Amino acid sequence: KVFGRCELAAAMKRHGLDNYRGYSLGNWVCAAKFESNFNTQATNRNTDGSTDYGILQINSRWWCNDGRTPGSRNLCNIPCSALLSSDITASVNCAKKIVSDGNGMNAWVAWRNRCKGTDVQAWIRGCRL
Ligand code: NA
Repeated sequence: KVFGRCELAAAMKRHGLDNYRGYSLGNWVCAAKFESNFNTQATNRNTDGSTDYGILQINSRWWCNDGRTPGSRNLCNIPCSALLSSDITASVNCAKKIVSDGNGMNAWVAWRNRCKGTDVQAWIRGCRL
């Protein structure tokens, strides 16, 4: 599913991402924009042979099982395919674990490079939340 910006904002808020670990909703929407362009089905291969899955490009190196990332962990205890569903519940639950790991949203390199320090409130502008 390709979410609308305000559609994804509402879904993230419903699932308790708004101000989770102190990150405002706009941070999460900005991260999803640059990770996936709001596409739940987004997959990208990393140089290390790990793969990033779903709206928040969660990495098989640590967080989900895809069976093809040698030496990897599955800390969200989920198949990486569950991160591609039209229902973002699994992505959000796993994102809560990632952002709690000690480096906050710096875990998402595209958040650090493209959202951090910017006017992230713009991403929820005009949304009925
Ligand atoms: Na894994």
